Amino acid sequence: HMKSKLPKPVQDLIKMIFDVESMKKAMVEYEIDLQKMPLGKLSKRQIQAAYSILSEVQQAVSQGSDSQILDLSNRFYTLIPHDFGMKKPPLLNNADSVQAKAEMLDNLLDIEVAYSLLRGGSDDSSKDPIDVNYEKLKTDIKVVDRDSEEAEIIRKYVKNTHATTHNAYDLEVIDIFKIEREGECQRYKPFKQLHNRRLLWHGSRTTNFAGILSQGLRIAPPEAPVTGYMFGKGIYFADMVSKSANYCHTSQGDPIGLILLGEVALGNMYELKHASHISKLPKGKHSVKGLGKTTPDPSANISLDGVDVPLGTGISSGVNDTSLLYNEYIVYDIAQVNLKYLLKLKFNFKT
Ligand SMILES: NC(=O)c1cccc2[nH]c(C(=O)N3CCNCC3)nc12
Repeated sequence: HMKSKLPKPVQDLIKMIFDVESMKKAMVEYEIDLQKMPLGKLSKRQIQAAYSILSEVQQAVSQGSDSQILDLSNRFYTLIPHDFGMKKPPLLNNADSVQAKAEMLDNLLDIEVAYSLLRGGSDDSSKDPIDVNYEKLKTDIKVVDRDSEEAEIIRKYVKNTHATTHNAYDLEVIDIFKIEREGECQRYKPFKQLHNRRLLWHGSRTTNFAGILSQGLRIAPPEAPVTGYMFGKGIYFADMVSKSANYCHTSQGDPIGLILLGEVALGNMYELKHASHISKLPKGKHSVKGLGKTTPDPSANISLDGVDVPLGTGISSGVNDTSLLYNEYIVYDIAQVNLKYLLKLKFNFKT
């Protein structure tokens, strides 16, 4: 092929995010039987069906037996086949089982999106598949320059917002990308001047990123158990990098991961200290803020292109009986997000 004029870091990202082996590795992390549910047989409507049964299991857990649960648990396993041999699989009987399986389903939705891009489209060997797969993302991706001012600001956000309680690892920023999803800026125009616009982190495993870049960040579908997510079905962001970095699910067997910096239009925040599973905000509120014990120093806020960047080192927030060690941010309409950056990070595990 003609060999691709994309910059090296961008070609590496495309390799990373369309890796079919990482998709399969992720599936077997979730205990899915690839003999019975291979990558190419994944489909939205099976994932959707599974979501509803999970919501049934949610229903039975909300209202309390271990015999009247069994059937609901088993129906779940009927829809997404797991790998337990001649088995009896573990019973899905508690709220943690519901969270776990809804996190998995999230991730299969995204893997299905990624694979259907690979398997939709045309086949032309004289083009570089790197270039081809780049187009499938409908996203402009540029390398940000190590000496630029935006790079300085970003690396400082990373440097100052790593929580002491996440010191099992640290982070090097390998590459910084400026990104522009096709049509997102149009989607965002209603919110482009809203008060309380913040630049914030969103972490995800790297197998989600083709989906994230083609579709944007999304809300979990109506079928999904709202109980599966602490503040219900929104898009979750953090102001401490390590908090969002933990959701990369990197480790000593895959130390490289990807994290986002989106501009998020929070406006009038509904502030909450504990788990609250809602599907609409109260009238007048635009977002939820889960109140952390620690917060970036509000005195060190700093503007990058007229959007506040909360990059001060963590101080006490003043909040007393909160469930959350760190702030957390949720919006319930996808048009309130404009993705701006993507970092590739190297995690040094000190263990
Ligand atoms: N994705 C994040 O970086 C993130 C940041 C702050 C709070 C969060 N809470 C969650 C969260 O629990 N999720 C659960 C299932 N997948 C969507 C994300 N993710 C985050």
